Amino acid sequence: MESTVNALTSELRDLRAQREEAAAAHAQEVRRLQEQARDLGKQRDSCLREAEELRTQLRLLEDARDGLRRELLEAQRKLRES
Amino acid sequence: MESTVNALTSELRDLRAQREEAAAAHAQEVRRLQEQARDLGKQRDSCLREAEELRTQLRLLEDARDGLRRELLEAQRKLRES
Repeated sequence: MESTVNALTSELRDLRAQREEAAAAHAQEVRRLQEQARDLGKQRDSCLREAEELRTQLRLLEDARDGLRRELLEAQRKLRES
Repeated sequence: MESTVNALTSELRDLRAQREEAAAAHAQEVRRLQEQARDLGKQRDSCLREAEELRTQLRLLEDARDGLRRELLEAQRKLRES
């Protein structure tokens, strides 16, 4: 019965080696995807900070532009009435 | 012995079942992590788009502000010469 026992043990050890190597490859892929997520989240939060500062500057610039538009129209009124 | 052959046959059925279950579990976990990376990447991209749009508006409105200020000064000058 030695050959049958050897054949079954061979199959069991094949499966154990396959399992160990599949686990190693899976751990590598999981770590890669986890770090990808952490880094995309950091890029996102950083851009969010930049966009907040740009929005602040745009609010102030929009207000300044609007006031100069207003004042030009008033100056042109005075030119007409003159 | 029949006890050793049947023990190995039983262990083999269990290990093959575990291999199939693990392959599906690994695929599910990777799929979940890949979706997380896609979610975070879309969040990052949307912020990048907003930042680009803000930078565009800032350039357009600085041009407009500066021109209006020049034309306000010139309209005031014309009124003094009127």
